[PDB]
Amino acid sequence: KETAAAKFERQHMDSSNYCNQMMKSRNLTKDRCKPVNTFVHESLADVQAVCSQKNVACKNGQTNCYQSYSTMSITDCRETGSSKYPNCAYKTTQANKHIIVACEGNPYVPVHFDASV
Repeated sequence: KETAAAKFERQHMDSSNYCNQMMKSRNLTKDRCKPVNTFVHESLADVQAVCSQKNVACKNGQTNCYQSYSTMSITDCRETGSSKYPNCAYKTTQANKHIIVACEGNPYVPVHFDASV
């Protein structure tokens, strides 16, 4: 099956409409309407480099989270009120914020998007 890192790229990388395209193309409206999702509009290498940046606590209490030194452009997709499966409707939203990701493996790469700050 896909690796967790591969899953992170599919669900979160991308180098109130835009979302509808993306939540679909990335297979996040497949079995459910995935309620919220952040896509990061920066380079793969940029986002991978965050694994060597500011070490911070993960929301689940694990210690393998990292926060980006620079702000990063990202899109938050949230699911509107009338949106129901399988016509998942999304509110595109745009920010420039630090991202936080959990990293694992050798090589040490992102495997979960934790938060943006």
